Amino acid sequence: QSKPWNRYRLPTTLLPDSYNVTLRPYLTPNADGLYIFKGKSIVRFLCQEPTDVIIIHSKKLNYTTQGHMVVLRGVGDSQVPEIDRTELVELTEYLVVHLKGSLQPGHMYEMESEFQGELADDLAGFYRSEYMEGNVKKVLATTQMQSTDARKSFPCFDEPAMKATFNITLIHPNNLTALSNMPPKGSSTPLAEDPNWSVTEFETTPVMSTYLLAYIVSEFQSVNETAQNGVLIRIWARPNAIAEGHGMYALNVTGPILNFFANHYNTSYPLPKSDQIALPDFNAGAMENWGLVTYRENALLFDPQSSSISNKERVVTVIAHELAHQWFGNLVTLAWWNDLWLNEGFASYVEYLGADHAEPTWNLKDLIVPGDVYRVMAVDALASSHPLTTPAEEVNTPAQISEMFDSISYSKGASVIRMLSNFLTEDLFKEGLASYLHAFAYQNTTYLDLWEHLQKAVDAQTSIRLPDTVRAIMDRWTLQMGFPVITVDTKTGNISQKHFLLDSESNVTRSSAFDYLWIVPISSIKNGVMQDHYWLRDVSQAQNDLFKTASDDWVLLNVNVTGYFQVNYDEDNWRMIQHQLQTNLSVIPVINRAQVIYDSFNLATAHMVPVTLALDNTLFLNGEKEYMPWQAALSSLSYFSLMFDRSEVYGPMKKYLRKQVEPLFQHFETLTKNWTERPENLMDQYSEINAISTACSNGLPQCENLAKTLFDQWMSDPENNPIHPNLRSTIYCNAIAQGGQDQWDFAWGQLQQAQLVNEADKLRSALACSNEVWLLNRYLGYTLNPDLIRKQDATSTINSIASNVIGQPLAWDFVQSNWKKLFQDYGGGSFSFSNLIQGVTRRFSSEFELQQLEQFKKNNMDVGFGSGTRALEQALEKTKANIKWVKENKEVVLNWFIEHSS
Ligand SMILES: *[C@@H]1O[C@H](CO)[C@@H](O[C@@H]2O[C@H](CO)[C@@H](O[C@@H]3O[C@H](CO)[C@@H](O)[C@H](O)[C@H]3NC(C)=O)[C@H](O)[C@H]2NC(C)=O)[C@H](O)[C@H]1NC(C)=O
Ligand SMILES: *[C@@H]1O[C@H](CO)[C@@H](O[C@@H]2O[C@H](CO)[C@@H](O[C@@H]3O[C@H](CO)[C@@H](O)[C@H](O)[C@H]3NC(C)=O)[C@H](O)[C@H]2NC(C)=O)[C@H](O)[C@H]1NC(C)=O
Ligand SMILES: *[C@@H]1O[C@H](CO)[C@@H](O[C@@H]2O[C@H](CO)[C@@H](O[C@@H]3O[C@H](CO)[C@@H](O)[C@H](O)[C@H]3NC(C)=O)[C@H](O)[C@H]2NC(C)=O)[C@H](O)[C@H]1NC(C)=O
Ligand SMILES: *[C@@H]1O[C@H](CO)[C@@H](O[C@@H]2O[C@H](CO)[C@@H](O)[C@H](O)[C@H]2NC(C)=O)[C@H](O)[C@H]1NC(C)=O
Ligand SMILES: *[C@@H]1O[C@H](CO)[C@@H](O[C@@H]2O[C@H](CO)[C@@H](O)[C@H](O)[C@H]2NC(C)=O)[C@H](O)[C@H]1NC(C)=O
Ligand SMILES: *[C@@H]1O[C@H](CO)[C@@H](O[C@@H]2O[C@H](CO)[C@@H](O)[C@H](O)[C@H]2NC(C)=O)[C@H](O)[C@H]1NC(C)=O
Ligand SMILES: *[C@@H]1O[C@H](CO)[C@@H](O[C@@H]2O[C@H](CO)[C@@H](O)[C@H](O)[C@H]2NC(C)=O)[C@H](O)[C@H]1NC(C)=O
Ligand SMILES: *[C@@H]1O[C@H](CO)[C@@H](O[C@@H]2O[C@H](CO)[C@@H](O)[C@H](O)[C@H]2NC(C)=O)[C@H](O)[C@H]1NC(C)=O
Ligand SMILES: *[C@@H]1O[C@H](CO)[C@@H](O[C@@H]2O[C@H](CO)[C@@H](O)[C@H](O)[C@H]2NC(C)=O)[C@H](O)[C@H]1NC(C)=O
Ligand SMILES: *[C@@H]1O[C@H](CO)[C@@H](O)[C@H](O)[C@H]1NC(C)=O
Ligand SMILES: *[C@@H]1O[C@H](CO)[C@@H](O)[C@H](O)[C@H]1NC(C)=O
Ligand SMILES: N[C@@H](CC(=O)O)C(=O)O
Ligand SMILES: [Zn+2]
Repeated sequence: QSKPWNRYRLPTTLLPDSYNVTLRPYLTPNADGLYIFKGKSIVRFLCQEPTDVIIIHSKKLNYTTQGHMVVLRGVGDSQVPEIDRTELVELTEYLVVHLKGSLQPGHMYEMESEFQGELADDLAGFYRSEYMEGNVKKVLATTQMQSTDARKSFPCFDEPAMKATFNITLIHPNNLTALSNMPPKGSSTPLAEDPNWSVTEFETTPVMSTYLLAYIVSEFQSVNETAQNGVLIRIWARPNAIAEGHGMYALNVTGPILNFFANHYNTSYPLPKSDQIALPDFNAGAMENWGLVTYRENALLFDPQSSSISNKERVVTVIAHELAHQWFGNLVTLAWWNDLWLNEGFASYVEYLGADHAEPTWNLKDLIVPGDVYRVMAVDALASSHPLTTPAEEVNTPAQISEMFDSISYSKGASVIRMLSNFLTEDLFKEGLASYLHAFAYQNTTYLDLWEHLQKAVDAQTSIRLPDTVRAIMDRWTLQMGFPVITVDTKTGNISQKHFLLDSESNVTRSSAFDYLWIVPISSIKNGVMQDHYWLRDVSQAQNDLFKTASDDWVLLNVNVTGYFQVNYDEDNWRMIQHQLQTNLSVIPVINRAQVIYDSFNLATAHMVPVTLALDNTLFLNGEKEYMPWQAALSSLSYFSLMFDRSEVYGPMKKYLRKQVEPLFQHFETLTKNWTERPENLMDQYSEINAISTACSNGLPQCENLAKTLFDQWMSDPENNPIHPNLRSTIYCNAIAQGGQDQWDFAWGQLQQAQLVNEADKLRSALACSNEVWLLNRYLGYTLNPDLIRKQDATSTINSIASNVIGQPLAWDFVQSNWKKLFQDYGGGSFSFSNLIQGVTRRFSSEFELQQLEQFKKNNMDVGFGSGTRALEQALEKTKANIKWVKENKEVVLNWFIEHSS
């Protein structure tokens, strides 16, 4: 029998009731350069089953407790056994307390410890974050427990189902503010031992998981609102950020979002207050700590003067995402990390709903389709994908837990939950969701519990009828990887499903309990009129007259792409859809206008339609005003540009795209009143952004003229930038491309003096658009200078230069030559050799370029490749796939573009 302290999962013999935790960060280094924090904790736990060992999580903590590493007491009049010894077991991250007798069922115990750890700049546990305010380097103390780092801050039963209440106290410099999950109990009091420090106690948390604790000590300030029901809302940030008003947008949307969710969930916001804090360089992006949500600055803050509308959209949706969790995930918590997909999937879906409430004119709900659905299908249409579900007993180690946090969990999770709500109807979905939240509040669940409560709601009504149980249906979508292509022969109405793979030669080796058959909800529209809903059962082939069509009629499946699948038709039906989009595109919903483009390019990749059919599906775009279908085209074609932009194919490609986008350019020229005023709603603003991007990058002279005029205007008056933030990336890029060292040097100056990261990013990126070899090389020569280019930006800047057809060889030459610099920067901060390699080799599509990559590899005899080792193999493999794709497609594609470019 194995010793329990060598098992990764905690015993269930002991369960925590409540913790006191007092943490004291020292924000002044100890002069060997070391920052520490000190802590003291008491955990009260209950014995469920007799045991003579206490096993609790501890990670990178030194114990200074008097006697053993802990002191153990009985609660009330319980006796306690004597401690034999305490030991730390590093591998399974345990503090192990061996006793001289057994704890007794039903008795409670208190275990007290004193400890310290490094306050490292490592974004894990209780950690430090360094940033600049004017001349001074500032340091704050903050937390990130997700997933298994609570134990790095204090000893705890660090699994999500083992919930307890927490009484947090912070000891901090008396001029800093302390924040935690809950409000402070009252005013801070001086630390008696040293009144330069103050003590801030917080109110007891609800019963909650350790991974959701947070506590922060900083100089931060806030903007505030008190909601109608007394809930205090604050946005926290650097003093200078607050004074500039950068917190206002987040404050604006937070109250409406909380309101939306309380109603959506049929459950009151379960806390007295809501803090959200913008942290500089918080690399984890955001974290849903209950009552104190952390964000990277650029995710939470918004500067109206310099920020694009896409920035605004990022803020409202990330807020909606994190706040969603304040019920789903935090109030009701998934019992184990194998079900992370339900938590993160759910939030990734409802973030659109919450944000839509905040910005109801923006049509934000549509964006899940490009943003999650088609995004994740790119990776879920591979043989190397994996099911949403993982057996709980395969997920044990902190590394295994971290692997749960991927595209499949978030984006496919979101996609399938969205499908589920749609086929249930939202009213029904909300009923079951409410039922589930009420039943399990302050406890833990599996995804089976949600299905069960949804089934209850289905069973409690007569209007929605399903072909099987909620569980049986969702099993198809959760227990096996991938999704089907649904193919329709409209001559007969025969409809079929098969597991969709982009690589039609791929072998799937992952077996499925269902033989890769799904139970598929299929909506359809015929001649622009909604049809009865249909379910495809778990069969390869079926027939329904719903999908049978006359010779003039057309049918289209999966309205708004609510279903997690792609659709193919016979060629005749494709043509009728094409004629429709040619003649009155309004008849087909805008999302489906995009779908036709998305699906057909994937189908073409998979050899299920010819590539010319996918291209034909772009022909209608010359009359398309809306964002999504154009985005579908541009996303699908970016690979074509990547493969062909050094080839004879490019001329006709540019020409075709100029033809298509010109009318849209003209449309916006008039609509915007000579570009003086942006379109009102988000989608049209996005469409304008892309139309100007597409026009300019494909050499529409009108756009080229506009870019030069605005950049000239800016250069004559540097303090008054005349370019609207929406348009900056294109206008900067195109204008530097047309210009020489005057435009480049000016933008360089602007970059050096930029105070905002997103404006800096745009400049850095546009600078790569120069058409002068000497400028691009000189620029490369800067990328390794941390005085001129931030290290964290070096590989990014190199990639942007690689992106320039002219900068391709220069960047490639630069990376090969300075490869001897992994052994400066696999020790001096990561880099991402991996993302650098992929970017610079992305274009490679010939035998000759492969012979080059192979020759570059023969620097194996030392330095190696670091964190980018594996991505070098991927480059070699991707190049082979590129060589084969270009040989298959070059002739067909060239002659299509020639034929259609006038
Ligand atoms: C976890 O932390 C809690 C908060 O500090 C502890 O509860 C507090 O204990 C204090 C002292 O033990 C009590 O404060 C005062 O102490 C004097 C001692 O001179 C007592 O007479 C009084 O009971 C008390 N004064 C008042 C006005 O109540 C607090 O009562 C008490 N705070 C509470 C209950 O909210 C917990 O004991 C601690 N848990 C463990 C297991 O140690
Ligand atoms: C938790 O305890 C650890 C083990 O006791 C500490 O790790 C040790 O830190 C020591 C002091 O910081 C290091 O010892 C030496 O430090 C002196 C001056 O401080 C130097 O002369 C030496 O260069 C250095 N020793 C060596 C061998 O280079 C130890 O390196 C180190 N020991 C281990 C086993 O890691 C932690 O610092 C302590 N952490 C906290 C937060 O309290
Ligand atoms: C948080 O919400 C606030 C209230 O809704 C917004 O405050 C609004 O800012 C708008 C943009 O600055 C102002 O609109 C126009 O501002 C120009 C300034 O020169 C004026 O010409 C217009 O008269 C004015 N619009 C109208 C309709 O009068 C609003 O004045 C102002 N609204 C209110 C109620 O104060 C914030 O913009 C918003 N913060 C963010 C970052 O979105
Ligand atoms: C954290 O603080 C809370 C609130 O003061 C403590 O809750 C008290 O628990 C004691 C003994 O368990 C009860 O007699 C009181 O009724 C509780 N008060 C409330 C309002 O619930 C809790 O015990 C503290 N946790 C620890 C570990 O000491
Ligand atoms: C909190 O108090 C400390 C010490 O009085 C201040 O920290 C000093 O700030 C000055 C700039 O005014 C720096 O030159 C010193 O090096 C800082 N000392 C340390 C140890 O960092 C701090 O500015 C005060 N903060 C607030 C918000 O009042
Ligand atoms: C949760 O939903 C319930 C049930 O739909 C809400 O209760 C209804 O509230 C309306 C408000 O006018 C009443 O007319 C209905 O009669 C109520 N129905 C029942 C069964 O009580 C309830 O308000 C919601 N609760 C929260 C906290 O959001
Ligand atoms: C994990 O959640 C389950 C519920 O899904 C908790 O079990 C419930 O506990 C409450 C309060 O003791 C009881 O009223 C219910 O009868 C229980 N339901 C069950 C056992 O199915 C369970 O306590 C949680 N696990 C931990 C370790 O806290
Ligand atoms: C549509 O599906 C039907 C089957 O449901 C196919 O018709 C069958 O084809 C086989 C060919 O060997 C015949 O032996 C069966 O008797 C046919 N069943 C009939 C006519 O009811 C038909 O080929 C399919 N058409 C397609 C996919 O275009
Ligand atoms: C397909 O999605 C579109 C949005 O792209 C939906 O259109 C919205 O419909 C709701 C209610 O019908 C309106 O409140 C919105 O104003 C509509 N927006 C637009 C831009 O039309 C449409 O309802 C969806 N279709 C189906 C069948 O679900
Ligand atoms: C998969 O197996 C078949 C052998 O029948 C082969 O066509 C193919 O080359 C194998 N591997 C891949 C990646 O296609
Ligand atoms: C195109 O169809 C839309 C909606 O289906 C309709 O309202 C409009 O009249 C049609 N336009 C023309 C020119 O027929
Ligand atoms: N739970 C977090 C993960 C993290 O903080 O990295 C998110 O999905 O934003
Ligand atoms: Zn999340």
